[PDB]
Amino acid sequence: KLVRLPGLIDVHVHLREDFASGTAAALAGGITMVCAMPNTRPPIIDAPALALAQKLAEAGARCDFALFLGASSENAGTLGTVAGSAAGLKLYLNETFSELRLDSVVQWMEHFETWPSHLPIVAHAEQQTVAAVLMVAQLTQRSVHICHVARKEEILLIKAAKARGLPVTCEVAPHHLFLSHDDGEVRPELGSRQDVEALWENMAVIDCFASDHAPHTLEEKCRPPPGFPGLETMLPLLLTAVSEGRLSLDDLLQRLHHNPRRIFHLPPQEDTYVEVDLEHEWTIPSHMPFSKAHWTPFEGQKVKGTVRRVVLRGEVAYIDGQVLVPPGYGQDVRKWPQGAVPQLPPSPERPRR
Amino acid sequence: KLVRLPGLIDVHVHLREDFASGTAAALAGGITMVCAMPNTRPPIIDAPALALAQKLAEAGARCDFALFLGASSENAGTLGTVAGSAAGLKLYLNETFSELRLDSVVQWMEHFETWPSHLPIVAHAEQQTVAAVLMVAQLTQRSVHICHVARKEEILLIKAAKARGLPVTCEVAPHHLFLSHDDGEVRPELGSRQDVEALWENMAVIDCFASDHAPHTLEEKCRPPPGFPGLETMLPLLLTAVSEGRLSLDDLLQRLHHNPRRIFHLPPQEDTYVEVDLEHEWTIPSHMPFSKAHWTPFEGQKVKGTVRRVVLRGEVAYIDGQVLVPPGYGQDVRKWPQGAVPQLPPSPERPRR
Repeated sequence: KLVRLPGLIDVHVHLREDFASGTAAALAGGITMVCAMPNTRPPIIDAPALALAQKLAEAGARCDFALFLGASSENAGTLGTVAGSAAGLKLYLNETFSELRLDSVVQWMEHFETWPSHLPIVAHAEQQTVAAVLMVAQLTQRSVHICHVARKEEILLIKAAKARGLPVTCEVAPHHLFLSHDDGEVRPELGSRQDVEALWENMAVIDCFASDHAPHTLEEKCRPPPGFPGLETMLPLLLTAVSEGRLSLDDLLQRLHHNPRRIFHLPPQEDTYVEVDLEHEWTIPSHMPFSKAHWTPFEGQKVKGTVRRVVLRGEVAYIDGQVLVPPGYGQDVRKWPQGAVPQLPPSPERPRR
Repeated sequence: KLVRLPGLIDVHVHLREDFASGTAAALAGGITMVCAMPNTRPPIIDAPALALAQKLAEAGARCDFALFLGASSENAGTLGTVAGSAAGLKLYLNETFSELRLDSVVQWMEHFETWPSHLPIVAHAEQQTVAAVLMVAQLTQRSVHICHVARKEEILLIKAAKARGLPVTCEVAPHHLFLSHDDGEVRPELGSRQDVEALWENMAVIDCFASDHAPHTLEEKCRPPPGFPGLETMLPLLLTAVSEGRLSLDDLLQRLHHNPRRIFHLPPQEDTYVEVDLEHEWTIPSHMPFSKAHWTPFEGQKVKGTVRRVVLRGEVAYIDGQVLVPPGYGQDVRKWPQGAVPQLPPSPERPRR
């Protein structure tokens, strides 16, 4: 007997893997909407790059999407006209490509001050950098979302900030819940067993799950790029945990549906749902069927939970190992009227002619 | 004609150079009270180490002093009984000796939560670490003093925090005001010309000057220890700047007398003053007369300003190239009744017998 879930949302996906293959992997993982990161080549750090990327996504995407803009050392104060068309703004505050490297905390402040106040900001921030960006958010009187929290240190800092009523949310990736040192390159590095246990213990503090799908081939992992492929394995791993009583189905759906929607102001998808079989036990293979990454760090893990069918806006998009919607079926949700972020009137009545 | 100054205070001095030679250098630099750092060998990170260091200082010091305790990964919550006898608590948040290394921002939080709330905390914090420790201070609802601010990035962050009414103070060392890249190992690294200019432009943001006197020999600088010797050169450099109109005499005395007193609750020194000659032009030699460091990064700089006489508690302590008070003349100011930090009653009326 199948369980019907709403269309799940992954707010942290890297596609350079193209839009068509990445979104195929998404659908096979029971994900119907993705937010794609700006650290492409070239990176999405200005209006022309965003415009091109949006059209490429519209033509190649099989599920729905929004595209992030990336903060650079040169673009603060220049993105205001296109900001509302993006998922949000992403700051890369630790190791990154020179194009996205910020030289100084004053540059972080400039972004927080110039980016429209009603639109999302995500920060890749590890260890003390979480504390640093939280300070910038407070100084500029706005919210921030922290991605791939991986350490006890980080989740406890975020917990302390929430206890003081600060507007911070966060996400955790499956490899930081289901892999550790014992078990391999990724940023944030895999944590210790104590880090993993801390993340589970503090599940109440975690607002979202997101894959941080980063589809490098082994030839490229083995000057190592950070990241693991994860779109096809995320939901099966989490369903296994649900079936073991580690979290509830509702806990899962808050973190892969409701909280992504409300933090990023992502719209509902009409006639969209995912059917899963909670009974089927299987072993994760050396590589999953869809991602061009062609490897997975979860190889060998036993899981219970499989995506059987995905319906997206009234069409069968995925069934039992086959994706049935073509490249281009997917749409930019920021272009839907219900996908615009609500805003106070910034900041004709009497036509002359 | 001489100018009489009050007894100047250097709140950032490393003595392993012993107490007698370091305090001789202090007096020759017109400094009558020093706060000595805990990064000795062994470090001052527990009650027995503090007790021994206090007696060694009492026996060797030629000027008055207070000793910092150092935060470790093991001593949070253990220092409460001796905390009030120290200058304050110092956290080393960037590169340091393993003994003083803190593994996680949660350890910083633990120190901020456990150290008595009415007593000083100083943090060595560079670049984003300044933002991180400021966040910890806000989360724990208390003040923090940041040492050796060296970069435009850092002083502007502190300026922004002050504009939001946050309880933060800071200090700047002379090498960060009078040397730059152009001109050599030290932490914080020497800044660019733009960093130096930013510090001068934002003098209003700087609460204290302090030497960060770190008396390594060249044999040890040339696994490089961070720091420069600076006790004997600090005041002459700053007097030169005063004579050039870069800051006023009052600006200088706020930063080397009044603000050190009020941030660290250091007591007045009775019958104590420093006489300086503002007319004498001289060139800083390859090494100053007193410090065992036996070198100086300011070699070759022309200065105008010389310490002629220092009187400490009614005795002539220094005159024209000779220190006249013996090792042991100096006292622990935290033992003076006026040197205790005021505190609400924590936290006999009816004798039984």
